[PDB]
Amino acid sequence: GAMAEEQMRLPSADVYRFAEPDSEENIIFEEGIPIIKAGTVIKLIERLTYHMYADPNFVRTFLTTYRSFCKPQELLSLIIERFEIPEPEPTEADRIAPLSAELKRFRKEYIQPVQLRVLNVCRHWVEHHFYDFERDAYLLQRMEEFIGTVRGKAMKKWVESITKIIQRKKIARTFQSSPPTVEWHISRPGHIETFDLLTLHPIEIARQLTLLESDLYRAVQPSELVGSVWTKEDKEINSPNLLKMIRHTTNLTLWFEKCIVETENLEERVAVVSRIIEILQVFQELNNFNGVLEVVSAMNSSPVYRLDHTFEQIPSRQKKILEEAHELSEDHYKKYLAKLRSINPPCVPFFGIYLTNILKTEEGNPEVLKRHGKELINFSKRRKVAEITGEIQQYQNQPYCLRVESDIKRFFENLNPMGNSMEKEFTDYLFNKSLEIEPRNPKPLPRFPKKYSYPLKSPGVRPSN
Repeated sequence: GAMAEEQMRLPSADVYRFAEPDSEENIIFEEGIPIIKAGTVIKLIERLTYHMYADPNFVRTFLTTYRSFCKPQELLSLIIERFEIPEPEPTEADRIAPLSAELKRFRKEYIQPVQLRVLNVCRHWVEHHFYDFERDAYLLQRMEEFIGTVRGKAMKKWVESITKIIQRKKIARTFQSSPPTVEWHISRPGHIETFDLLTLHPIEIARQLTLLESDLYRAVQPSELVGSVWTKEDKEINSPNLLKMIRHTTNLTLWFEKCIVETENLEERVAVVSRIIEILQVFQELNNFNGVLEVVSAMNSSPVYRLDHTFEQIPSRQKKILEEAHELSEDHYKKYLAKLRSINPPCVPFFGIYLTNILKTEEGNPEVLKRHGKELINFSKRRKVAEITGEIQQYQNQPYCLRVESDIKRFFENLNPMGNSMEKEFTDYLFNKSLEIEPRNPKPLPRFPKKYSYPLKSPGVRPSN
């Protein structure tokens, strides 16, 4: 009948694997274009390059998330296999001569569509995920060999499009208004040896940290966050921008804490804490939420939070600024999310919430769905992770109208509060320091000598003008 003639126009299973019929043990749909919930890798590949229509949302999401279920080498082999569609046997009259009625139909309404879909996938792959090819030379060699063997009229427009992108990527390996004057306090321009928390201008500390954190945020690719690859063995290769962002947050947070608890003299320590709150204030003015929450993290850390004698001397206005910042996180980040959505560019989003929500998604949904004793890759799980990475991306084109100061930038890039200590070791030391500088009751509060020989008064956070 009509379904048999439809199916038998497609190639048989013993000569092509991507044309078995859809069923409940190779593909499930979640509910226009149908949105795939789960399927076998062969079925995903089929739909990724489906003949009947374009599916830009599925291509995008697949190429973002596929490494969580299929290696790049495997994916390339599977799309090349998908591309090499066999033609059916001829009829008796054609064999003798050729009319080729059904064969010419098959080329037009199946082979050519599917092949154009494969090239589209190849183009999206090299354009948006070239890193796969940077990390694997043989993969690139295979792609270029494949693309250079593609023949036909329709193809050359694609083959030239793809080849130009590849060459572009091999070769690939400002201010709209006046930025404000760079601010200085005690440390003079160029006197890098005296650069420190209290000697640089707090306005400029916040500005330069904001530029640095903006660039780090903007560099994170979505695939660095898929399948929790940043917590796995090849993290340094798969998640290098992500790791740089996380490492910066750790180092800055711990450096704030170190600055505080290593200032043993009470009065000086109050000046340190106060200065850090002023930096938070400028982060808030810049909508660098990432920076705001780094300060909140340090202030709420075990070593710092317990310093009641220090916080007692912090003016009420600064306590209130710090409290409002901590409030951002309360009730599953309700105030933070509302604020993030209400502002205009530029901003730096709080990065940690993405990591937290991605990990909850990874840990809370199964890798596969089981139907009829068969395992289907859970694609909705990948799509949810991709949607969270999509939120990240929507804030990645927001440059600040701030001038870089190269020496201050370098100072923050090179922070290493931990030295040669492991983190746990260092945070235990911070807490023991906290105990030394403000002992638990009923132990008396000792006095400690001053360590700073320059004035402690802040220049404030109002810029010159």
